[PDB]
Formats: sequence, C-alpha cells, structure tokens
Amino acid sequence: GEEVVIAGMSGKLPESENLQEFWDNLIGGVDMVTDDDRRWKAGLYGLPRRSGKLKDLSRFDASFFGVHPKQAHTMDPQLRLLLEVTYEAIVDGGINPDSLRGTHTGVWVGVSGSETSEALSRDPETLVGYSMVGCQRAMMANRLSFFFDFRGPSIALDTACSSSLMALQNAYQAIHSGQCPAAIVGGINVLLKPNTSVQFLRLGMLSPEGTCKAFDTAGNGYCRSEGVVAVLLTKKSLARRVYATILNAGTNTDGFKEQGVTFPSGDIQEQLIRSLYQSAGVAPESFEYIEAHGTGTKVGDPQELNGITRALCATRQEPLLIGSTKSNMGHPEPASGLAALAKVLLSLEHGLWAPNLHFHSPNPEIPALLDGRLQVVDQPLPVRGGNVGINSFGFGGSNVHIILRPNTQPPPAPAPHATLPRLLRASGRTPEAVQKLLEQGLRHSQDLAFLSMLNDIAAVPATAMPFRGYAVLGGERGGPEVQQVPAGERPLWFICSGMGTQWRGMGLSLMRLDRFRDSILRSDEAVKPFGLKVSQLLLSTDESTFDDIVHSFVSLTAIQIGLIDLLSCMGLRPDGIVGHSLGEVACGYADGCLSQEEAVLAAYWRGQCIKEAHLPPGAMAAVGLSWEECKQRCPPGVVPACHNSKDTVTISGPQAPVFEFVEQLRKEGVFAKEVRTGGMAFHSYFMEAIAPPLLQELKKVIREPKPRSARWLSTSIPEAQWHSSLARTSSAEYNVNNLVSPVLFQEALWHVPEHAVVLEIAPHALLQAVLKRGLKPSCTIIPLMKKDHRDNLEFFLAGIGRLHLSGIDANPNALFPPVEFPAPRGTPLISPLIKWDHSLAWDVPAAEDFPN
Amino acid sequence: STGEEVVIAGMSGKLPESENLQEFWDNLIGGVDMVTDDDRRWKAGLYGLPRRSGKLKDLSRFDASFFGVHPKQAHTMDPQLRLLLEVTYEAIVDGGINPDSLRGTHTGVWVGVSGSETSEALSRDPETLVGYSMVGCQRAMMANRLSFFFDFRGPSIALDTACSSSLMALQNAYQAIHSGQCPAAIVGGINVLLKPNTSVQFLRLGMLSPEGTCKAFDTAGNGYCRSEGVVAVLLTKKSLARRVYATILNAGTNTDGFKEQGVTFPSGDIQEQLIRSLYQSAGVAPESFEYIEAHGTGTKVGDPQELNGITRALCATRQEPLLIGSTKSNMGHPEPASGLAALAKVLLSLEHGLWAPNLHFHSPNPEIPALLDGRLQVVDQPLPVRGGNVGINSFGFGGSNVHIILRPNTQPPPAPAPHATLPRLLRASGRTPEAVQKLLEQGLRHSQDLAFLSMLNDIAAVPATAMPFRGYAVLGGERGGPEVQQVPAGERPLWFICSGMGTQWRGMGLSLMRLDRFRDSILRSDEAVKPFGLKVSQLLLSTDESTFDDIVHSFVSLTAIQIGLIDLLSCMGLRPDGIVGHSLGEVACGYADGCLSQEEAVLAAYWRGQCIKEAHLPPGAMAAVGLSWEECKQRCPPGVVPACHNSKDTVTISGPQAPVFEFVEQLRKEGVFAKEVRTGGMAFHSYFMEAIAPPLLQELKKVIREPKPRSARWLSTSIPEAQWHSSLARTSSAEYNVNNLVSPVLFQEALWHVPEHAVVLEIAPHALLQAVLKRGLKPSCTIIPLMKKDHRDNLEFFLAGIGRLHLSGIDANPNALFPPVEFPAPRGTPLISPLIKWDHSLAWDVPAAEDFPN
Ligand SMILES: [Cl-]
Repeated sequence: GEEVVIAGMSGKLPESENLQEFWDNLIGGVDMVTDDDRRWKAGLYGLPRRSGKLKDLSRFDASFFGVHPKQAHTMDPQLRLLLEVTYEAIVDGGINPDSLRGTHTGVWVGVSGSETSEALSRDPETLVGYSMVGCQRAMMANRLSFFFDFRGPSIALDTACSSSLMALQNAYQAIHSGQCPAAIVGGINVLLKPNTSVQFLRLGMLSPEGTCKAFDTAGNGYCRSEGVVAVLLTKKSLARRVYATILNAGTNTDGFKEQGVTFPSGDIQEQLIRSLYQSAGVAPESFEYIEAHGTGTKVGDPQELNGITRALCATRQEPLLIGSTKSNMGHPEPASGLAALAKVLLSLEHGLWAPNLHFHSPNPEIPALLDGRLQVVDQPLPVRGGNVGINSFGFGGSNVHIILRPNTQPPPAPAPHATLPRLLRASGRTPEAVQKLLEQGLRHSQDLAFLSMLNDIAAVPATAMPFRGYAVLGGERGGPEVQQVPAGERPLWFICSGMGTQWRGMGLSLMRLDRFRDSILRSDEAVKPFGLKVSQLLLSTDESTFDDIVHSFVSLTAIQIGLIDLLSCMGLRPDGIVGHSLGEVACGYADGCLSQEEAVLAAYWRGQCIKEAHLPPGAMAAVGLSWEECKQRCPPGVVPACHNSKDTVTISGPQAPVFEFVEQLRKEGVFAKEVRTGGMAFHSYFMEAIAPPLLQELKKVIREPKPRSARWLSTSIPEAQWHSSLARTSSAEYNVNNLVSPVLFQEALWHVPEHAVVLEIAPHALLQAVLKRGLKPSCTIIPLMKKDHRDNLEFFLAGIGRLHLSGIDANPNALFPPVEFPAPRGTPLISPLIKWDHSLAWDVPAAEDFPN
Repeated sequence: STGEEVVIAGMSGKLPESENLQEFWDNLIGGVDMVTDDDRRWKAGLYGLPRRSGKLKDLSRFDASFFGVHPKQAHTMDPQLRLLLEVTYEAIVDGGINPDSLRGTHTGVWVGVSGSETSEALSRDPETLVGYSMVGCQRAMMANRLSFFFDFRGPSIALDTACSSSLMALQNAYQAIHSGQCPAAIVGGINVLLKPNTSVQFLRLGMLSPEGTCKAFDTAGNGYCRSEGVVAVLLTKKSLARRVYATILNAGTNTDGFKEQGVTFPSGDIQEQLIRSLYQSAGVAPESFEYIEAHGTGTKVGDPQELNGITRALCATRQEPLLIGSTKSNMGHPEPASGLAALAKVLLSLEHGLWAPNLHFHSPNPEIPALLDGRLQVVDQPLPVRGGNVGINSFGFGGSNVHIILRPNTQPPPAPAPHATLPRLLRASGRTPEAVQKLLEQGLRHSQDLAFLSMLNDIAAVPATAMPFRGYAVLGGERGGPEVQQVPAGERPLWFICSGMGTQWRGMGLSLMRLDRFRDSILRSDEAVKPFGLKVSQLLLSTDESTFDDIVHSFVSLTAIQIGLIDLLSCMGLRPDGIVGHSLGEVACGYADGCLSQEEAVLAAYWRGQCIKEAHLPPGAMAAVGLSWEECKQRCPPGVVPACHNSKDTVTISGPQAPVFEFVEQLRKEGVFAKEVRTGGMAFHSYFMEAIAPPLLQELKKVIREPKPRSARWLSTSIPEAQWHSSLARTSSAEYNVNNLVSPVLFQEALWHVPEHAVVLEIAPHALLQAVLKRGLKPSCTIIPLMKKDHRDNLEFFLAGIGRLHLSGIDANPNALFPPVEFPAPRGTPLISPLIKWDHSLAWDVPAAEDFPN
C-alpha cells in the first residue's frame, strides 16, 4: 500500500510545556512526577501524594480558534489544549495547516475521561447547553475536524491505556490503504476528579509511592499522569520532515483469561509482536530498542517482558535495549502510547536514548534482565541503528504494537547558493511568537531545510496572526524586524522608474540569483542581433558605458524586467502599475501587454532612433514651482516635461533658454537645478522628429498590441483621454507618444488608494522621496535596489521582508533552489517554537465541583 | 476481487417497549408508538423536560452466572453492559452459529457508545465506592468485557462519534472483515437515560422536541425525542454465514469539516458526497435503490439538509420515486445506537416483505421540494418490499457521517423434496426449563422449515455446566411431544452394546432405509454378499415370516443392520468409550472398534452361518431359561449346557434338540420360564459347534487376512477376563471369531466393568437386552434402545433415542443424518434471537435519578 511516516509532533506533558522541555527533563533525568496540591489536597481520601501534572490547564488562544468566551469557559481543558497541540504538530512538520483544509485528512483521538462534562452538568437549574458542545467525548475529535476543516474519519476511541496507540494504528491503516492522505492522532488525559483515583486505588492499580518503577522488583502499581499529545501522519509523498516510517502497526485482544479481565496476557502480547514483524518482513535481530508498556506492576511487568523475550530474543546475539517513559513521567493512561512515541522520536532526533528513572534491582520474575538478553536503558546511550518497537496494552486486554524505521537522512553536502544570504519570514499571535522563530532561525542560519520549512508556515493571514517579522540571514547588515500588521486590505502597486537610475555595476549582485540571471540572459538574446549583450554592459568597468543612450535604455528595462520576474516567481500580482517615462515599457511587461522580447526591443529602438538622428542641443531642469505656475512662467520654446510632485517639476527645451530660465529663476530665489540628459530635451516637442522613424521600427516590434488593464495608470496620456483609441493598447503609437509627451506622474500617484504597498521597480530607487510626497500618508514605500550598495541581493531581500511586514504574502523560498525533502534527521523541532496569546485564564473544574 | 464479501449474519436487541426484536417488529408493523410518558427513569416533567422518551422495559435483568459475574460485580456493572452481553449472545445464535466455535478466533468487537452515567453514579462516594465498579462501567469495558467473555482476539474498541457511533462501529467492522483482518465481528450500539441532567443539556441546546416526538420529514418537526437502545449485530465473511439478512455492498464515512453555520449545523452537501462516493465505488446505480433509511430526527434544519442531499445524490435520473423512512418516528432517537436500531428496522422489514411505516407524518416539510414533487416518497403506510438496494444514513451532531449500502438476501424457500417428508429430530439446550420449552415449541410451530430446525440444532451443543437444561422433540412424526430435563452432572462414558440372536424380525430396518446413510450402508453390505446369491436389502423386504429362520439370512441381516446403526452414530461424531457384544454381536463390535472393515464383518457373519449349514449337524436347540447360571447347571440333563450368562437370574442353555425341548417342557411344568430361541435348529456356544471350527477357521482366514488389535474399549464376552491379556484376545482374527461361536457368552461378566453414570446404547434391530442390561449395570447407567420390533416407525424411535442421548449430556447433531440444508437460509426463516431465554429471576442494581447531582 502507501508508505506512512510520522511527519510532525507536539505535546504538553508533566512539568513540560512543550516537547523541548519534555526532552530536557528526559535527558536530564528530571522526575516529572510531583507532589503538590495542584489538582487536590495531598493525600485526600488516602490517595498517593505523587502524580504527573501539566503545568497549566487554563490557557487557550480562544480567538485564534474562533471560540467565543462563553464556550471557551465551558470547553473541556483537554480539548482546548488539543486544539493548540494539533496546530503545533502540523506546523512542526513544516506544513501550513491551510493546505490540508477540505482534504480527506482523518482524526483519531485516544481518550478515556469526561470529568469536565460531569462537573458542568451538575446543576440542572444553571447548566448551559453549550457545555455539551465543548465536553462530549466525540467532540475531542469532531472539534478538531471542524476547526482544521478535515473531512476524513473523525473518531474518539477508548481502549483504556492503549487508546492513543490504537488511534495511531487506525490512522496508519487509513493512510496505508489510501483512504486518507494524512491524519491527526491525539492522546489526552487530565486528573480533575479525585474519586477516579480512589477507584484505581481500590482496584490495587496505584503505587502508594506514586511511581512507575518499571522493570524493578519494587514495582507495585502505577502513578497517574496527565498528557496532551498529537502527531501528524502522512503518506510519504506529502511529508517535509520525517521522524520515522511506520513499518507496521497492529492490535489484538487477550480474550478469555482464567485470571480475570484485568490480568495481562504475555502470551497474547507475544503473538501480536511476532505477527507484526513477520507480516512486515522484519527480522527480530533488526530491532535496536523497544519501548515497553512498562507501568511497573508486579504482574504486568513480567508478563510483558517475558513475552518480549520469547517474541524477540530467541536467536539474538546482542542484548535488546528496553525502556519505559512511564518511569520518567508516570502513566498518562490513554495518552500513554503517544507520550512513549514522543520520548522515542526525541531520542532518535538527538542520537541518544533517554534513560529510565527508578531502576535499581531487576524484577526476579524476569530472566532476561538477570541474563543480559534484555538491557534496561538506565544511562543515556548513543543510538546505534535499527528498528524500534512500541507496546501499549490496555487494562481491559486491548493490545497495540507498532514497528518504526527511524529516518537516518544525513545532512546535505555543502552547496554553492548555501553561501548566498537567505530571507526568513515569520508570523505569530504575539511579538514574542515572532521573535522566537526569528531567533531560532538565526541560530540555525545554515540549515536550509529548517529555514525552508519556517518560511512555508509563515503565510497565515494577518487577521489570524497580527504580528510578523523577518531577518535576512548570512548577510552583513541585518537583525530581526518585528511589527504588528496594520489592519485592512493592502493593494500592491508597482512603480517603474525612468532615466537617472543607471549606475556602473548595477544588477551584478542580483545576477547570483538564477531567476534574475536567466531573465538577463533572455534579454541578451533579444539584443544580440544588434551587437549588444546586457550581461556584458552590467559587467563593464567603464564609467561611461551608460552615457550611451542605447546602453542605458536597454539595461534599465532589462533590470526592471528581471526584478518583475523575481516578484512574479513569488506569486505577486500587482493591483496597480505606474511608469515614469521609459518606465512605461516595463509597465507594459508587468501588465502582460508586452512580451520580454518586445519590451527590450522597444527600449532598444527608442534609444537607437535617437542615436541615428541629429537634434539641436537641449536641456532639462528641475524647477521648484507648480505645474500651473510653470505653464505661465516658461519662456518661449521651454515647456514643462515631468510633473513629479506638487512642488517639483522638470522643464525641457532649447539648451540656451533653459539655462537662462534656470538663471532667472535662481535670481528670484526659486529652486532650479539643471538635470543631466546628455544634451537632450526628453518629453517635449523636441523629440517630435524622432517619432516617425521610431514609429516605423516599433510597428515591426509590436505587431499585435494588447489592451492595457485598468490596473495600469498611464502617465503619458491625460486621464481625460483614457478612453481614446491611442490609450487602449500598448502599441507602437502608445510608446512613441510617451517619448514626446510630458510625464504626468503626480497625476497618477493621486489615484493610488489608501494603505497601498508600493514597490519601486528600478536599479536605484530614485523616486522614493517623490513617492512619499505624492502618495497618501498611509502608503508603504519599498525600494528594491540601491545605487552602489555593497550587496543589492541583501537589500532586495530586506524589501521582500518589508513586504511581509506589510501583510503581503511572498515566499522567498521560490527565489532559491528548492530544498530536497525529507529534511535530514536532527533538523530542529518547530512545535516548541510556537507561542500563543495566553493572557486569559479560562475555567477549569475544581476538585470540589465533584460529589464527595 | 476487491476483498472478502461481508454479510449481516445475526442480530438481536432491546428497544423501547420491546424486550426483543419480535416485539420490536410487532410494534413497528402495528403502528405502536414506543415513546411513552411514564416516570420510569425520573419524575416526568422534571426541570421542564419533555415528558416523553423511549425507554426499555427493564434494566435490572442479567443472567450473571452464565457470564461468570459474581453478584457484587453484577450490581456494579453498567446496565448497558449487562444487557449487551446477552444481546451479543443472542445475535450470534440468531445466525445459527454456536458461539463456542468463534472462541480463540480473531473476531473483532466495535461498540458505539456515548454515555457512562452509571460510572458517574457509582464513583460519587469516595468513602464507599468500590474498585470493581471501574471494571463494570468504564467505557472501554463495553467492548472489552465482550471480547473477554466470548474469547474474541480481534480488535476490541468502544467508539464515540455521537449519533453515528453504532453505524461507525459497523463501518469499521465491515472494513476489518473486507480486508481479511477479521473473519467475523460483533457490532454493538448502546444508550440508556439515567441522568436527567443530560436531557437538560440537550433541552438547552434546542435539540429536544417539547412534544417528545421525532416528527421526521413533517412541517411540525421541531427536535428529537431521546430514547434507549441495546442492539448487537454479527457480521461475518460470506463463507462463515448460515443466515444472511443482507450483504453489505459498501460502508463509508466522512466528516463535515468547517461550516460557517457552526459545528452542530448539519451539512447536506457533505452528506450528499458521501452517498455518491459510496455507490460509485461499489459500482451500484442510484436507480437500483428501493428504499433509504434517513437519519431523520425531525429537526427543522436537519431534515431538509439531509433530504435535499439525498435528492441530489440519488434522485437526479430516477424515473420512480425513492421510498424513505425513519425509525426515530416510531421509537425516538437512541443516539449512538440509532444506526443499529434503524438497521434492525430495515432487516425486519425485508424479512417480512413489508416496509414498516413512519408515525407522525402528516404534512411534508415545505423546504423539501422532492417530498412535494413525489421524487421522495415517505413510507407512512405499510408497503410491500418490491426489490432493490437499501441505503442507511447516520449523522452525528459533531459532523461525523456514516452511510451503508445493503443488498437484501432474496433466497427463495427450498424446492419440495422427498426427504422433507421424513420426521426430524430437534434438540435444545437452555439456562432454564422455560428456555428449552420455548425452542421446542417454536420448532414444533415451524416443523416443515428445514433451515430453521437445522440452525436450532447447531446452537444446542452447549455444555451442561453452562446450560443445565436440555430437551428434544421428534417433529413430523405420528406421536411424541417435548422431553425436557435437567442434565445430571459429571462425565458420562458412552458404551455400545451389540446384541446377538433373537433380535431378528420380519421387516426389520425398512423404516431406517429412508435415511440415505443407513440405506447406503445396507447397499454396501449387499455388495459383500452378492457373490453368494444374497441381497440384504431383499431379505429386509421379504414378507415371508420364515426368512430369518435360515441362519445365513439372520446372521448376515443382523450384522448389516448393526453396521448401518454404527454408521448413523459415527456420522454424528459419536465414538464409544466402551464396547460389549453378545455372541454374533461381537462381529459388529469389531467393526465398531475399528478392527474389521464392513466387508470383513459381513463376510464373517456369512461364513459363520454357511459353514454351520454346510455341516448338516444333528438337530440342536437353545432356550431362554428363567434361572441363574449355577442353578441351571445342576438341573441341566446330560448333553445340555449353559451357553449364555445373560444376568444373575437368567441364562440361555444349549444342546441336543430332544433333551432341550423336554427340559423346556419340564421347566414350564415346574413353573420356570423356558423360552426356545430361533436358531435354525442349531446348538450355538456349545460342544456341538466344535465340528464347525475347522472349516469355519479356513474360510475366515481368507476373509480376515491381516488381524487388527482390539482396543481396550472392547470388553470380550467370548474370553474370560482372566485371559483378556492373552494372545487370542489381542486381535479380531479368524481364531477369535471361531472361538466366539464355540464358547459360552460371558455377558454378565463384562457388564460388571461398565462404569457408573455410563450412557449405554443397544445396537440391535430390536432392543432385546434392555432388561438384562438394567439388571447387570450399575443403577446410575442410562440405557437407550435404538430400534423396536414391529414398531410403526423405527426412524422416529431411533431419533427419540438420539434425543435421549442429547438429554444425557452427550453431543450428537441429528443434522448429519439428513441431506445438508443449503446455506444461506431462505429469506423469511424465523428469527432465533427472540427465542433465547435466560435465568432472569434476580433484580440487579440500576442507578436512580437521585443518585446524580441536582
Ligand atoms: Cl467405524
């Protein structure tokens, strides 16, 4: 059938708020069983004082889960915690939960108690109906399917202690047979009602010392514990991270026993173990370690270990390692299987078997312990290699056993782009949630698989995760940037700049990105017939290279096209487009009116037709007065050419009168600065003589002009004329008319809506200040390249980071070569890095809420 | 070959106002509303609750000792579990399967359950609560306790998906059987209403109808009525089934996922996709459906969501209306067990050929176009079942949906056959005499239903320690009624006694010739003697009273009949623990022991007679004499001797005709019983036989070429005990048989070794030895005759003997005597589960409404 892997995990265990703390406690030999009065007075009714308790049951990020406060207070704490642990298990696997919505993903939850339901229905006069929706057993599974939008089976099951490993088994069968592509498996247990512990006490199942002395002579019962664990299983193809592959999972039941229903049968357990390795085609000698059910009972331990010995140790030359998580944290009953699984996977990820606590003298009823066929892990031991088995046996006789093949994927071989900086983006319910992801990303900045997975889980809408951040890794000038995301819809606008943005060496830093390089090489092919190569112009060390009009027009357009291609590969589509002068050629590419070759040829012919003609000497100057003021003050022959902002306009005309006016104006104290245009009066009647030959060349280039969309605001045609036949398409005529007409830039900027995110598409963000002045103050202005910057690749990635802060989604993973999956063993855990808004404290039943 | 074919093989249940499925059906087809308004569980109207709810008649009954539960544990067991254990046993036997045959198998158990109210009531007092209440009330035990008792080793799981739980259990068990993981499975659904607080929760959620009625599909639908239910179904792969109610063509589940309307808003679009995906994957056409059992809880929002989803899934291209019904309208909504309750209603409708109608349907919900246009037709009147697939929906309030497709079993009744006129034996076992009486009475009422009787006979082999009462009835016979008795405790060794001379009678065996196995045995014996101008079957048909006066005829015919009787006993698996033969009866003993083949035994009887005849000895005689053996010896005139030691005070003498006759006459004069035997005028077991020895030995050496050892089960009557370990007594050789003819019959001597409490069968065409056996055996022995001289119908007499064998605690299935019934049983074969009775005299604890917080 289908290969089944464990793709992600999370959990809350005794004295452990997450799996990292669980591991620290395990490998540190910390006893997680405690003796405080968290749940009820110590020794109440003669109960043992010790039990494994979660640090907190009151926390729940209710609004992220769409739960109203009234329902949150009346929801079983097991469910409140399982909703968050489930989310963490999914992202732990590097999967964005949104990608599983509407799928036939299944949910199986192992659960045996409904104490909250009892507490909440105790008063008929005051009880509320919605406590049934938050506490009824089926909801422990159904509420997950509801929130995550999972449509596969949704089942809560009870086989007592083996519940959660039985959920794992049923989930494995559903994936193996092709019924589900993925599944959530959960295990939950809380200790709210002291009466329940009294019942177990009187059955003789509880140790008076509240300890699971697994495999030890002194074993006399188990210590009750709490636990909330979730695991994400998927078919191999869907996994990003793989902790292990499930080779087989199976169940049987003891059936009739002369000793009674609660007497465990080692003979039946042994048959289960054997039938599973036989049917998986696995040899008993291939096992390195077995996680025994190991509750530390006088009858159960020998039954189980002697069954393991007969099933697995008959022909083994080496001892078989054996451990029990229950010796470290107590017995979380139905959640026991998944807690033991978490200890196993964490041991494998760290290369060390965590050891048992409380093992001093071998149970004398167990020969393999005295003879070395079984070896208890009572010291941390390196993981050497081999399959792992896990047992979970219920007190009613339901047995489950699973065989795992650990993922041993080695770290990747050093690669070229690994040296390039990378962008890491993060989202979170709070600033601390974001900070936590960026900090760990920084700490593992060379772990490409880890960063790739983090980048994949960050695309969560700002309405759900209001804080965002980024960090450019492997660069020079970087540190984490975090901010709350301004609420509302934020339209994305592209501004393509015109002349004055070229500089020696421009684009060379971005050439290290394959997509940008490939775009440039494609532009080279367009101009090859004209003896030009864009990549060679960019490599030129001659400061005068871009003084040549054709070099600068072609190189500018090529770079703009390369930047638009980087943005497109991340799925960005602008809501608005504005070009300045020659920038309209790249706007036509961005709007989808011009192909890459047409845009590049259009910039070539525009410059070449200028080169092939003679024009009288012209000049342009930035004047410190309004458009209206300019039209009245301009001397004869001089005209307003660019309406950049309210108080800054560019004039164009005959060289002398221009230099004169600049003089006159400076006389009257007005700002006047001659621009350098190489003796050209662009955007004036002066260009008129270029029109005819340019129109002839462009008609051959743009054979089938396409209509400009409403996103694209023309700067060469006044708004009053937007319905004209000339403004309809990006035709040879449209492009010729741009050259001889004024740039109505400020006019277009006025139509940019509030809260827009504006990117400057240019080799140097020349228009930043003009943009700030002409745009509504609620706009975010982002530059993508800077003249002479040490490393424009880093500057560009910071801008993509700023895009993320603004609430726009752009995954930087797409800019770099795809990481190979599954991730290497040891890729850092993600679930413990997830933080929620846990400021509120929700109702939790008290010991007195139950009958006494 | 997608996988294994899955069938519903048996069912049982306890539903509102219905102690079993027969009462459930009577209520359904009779239009009886099973929802009531009494104070059984709590003061009606308490907390403003609706007064009406579906309640089981009793929650206190449980045959604790059958299930090995001590009284202290029975009082602290959830009533759901106590009831489920019995309903599970009834579901298995309902299928005509003896539960013992599933012990140790990988049979699975899935139980749909949503409440543990008893567990709450029983753990309320920390000072007094006991630990074993956890073993009888924890949710996992609802499944685990069944696996434990029945010895099932497949998966054992309790599951909760709210309303759809029990149909989800059925889907999971269908998948485990279909994929080859389990050969069979028990599927259960349970719900009880003990805690009024629970109903308050639902009331406040707006889910309960103030009228306590599920007005399914009706404009007045405003919520559901809560009910109780305990249902169990046995699923098996096709090959294991005897009865088949229906084949499951497909079963599947999906979940609503996220809904803008909230978690409890039912999604018709998702339900519709489940229905479509299932008939598409089963290769079933939507037009092939006759009827659909809708979840139909009678809610304002749910009904149209469901029925409009059904319309889009199934009614797009249908030319005929699709029938729809809802069992909830009849008995309310038993929550997790609703899927199995609906299933019971469907299967009972199919078995009776009538769709049981809904109650409370007056005006169609106006938001459902197909009810207004006739594309969907509510069954509000009983309608005949016409043919086609059936679908069943069960949707949980949390969004878990289950749908199943069934193909009804339409197997017609069997074609009239010749053997169907023969009488049949019905055996029964039970916890009480009333349980046995109930099976025999129903068997009598359906005496021509072969499949029904065959299935009843298959469930009767239960040890006496578990079912202390047994009974039988010979059906289709002239006379005879039920025999019921408590089964005497202890091991009871089975002994075969093969009689000798004096048992022959004109027409013997003719009645048994109607049984194919007996007839076939006789025809085989005919072949052995055909070369000698004899045909056993023709001697049995002879109307000549002198036929058996010829010793060859009588020897051969007796042996053949005893062999035929041994063959009938062997086909039922009976193996004797002891064997004693009388005179020529020792030949059949050899066959029964295993040392003589049928042909050897028949040829041995032939030669014994023919060699005697061939010698033309002087006239001899034998006579049954009412004297002890010793008392006989001293009154035995010269030439006359004691030949057969039958009992303490009765012996057979043998000698010269003249002196035996004269001695017989003087005996009658002196008031003694003197009865001359029919011996072809010969003196058997006497010196007069000595001249026959040599030629007989020569013929027998050719017949018995390779003697075989005589088991220790076989006590010799021709060789004194002191010599039982000699070489002659070792094998059934030519010498052993020659010696039998020439030596006395030490019958009484052998009888002394028969142990106490033995069950003794007389293998003979006429049970001549009954009184001798009574006298010579310990008084604790049961003596059973198999044939009687001149009986009107020895087939009936033989079956009544097989019945007596059952009563004694020995197992012998009479089904093996008759042609095998073809399985699956015909549709309509009477239900068995309702016929099962238990020892329900005690009343066990049930929590009271006041045992919960108020
Ligand atoms: Cl035999």
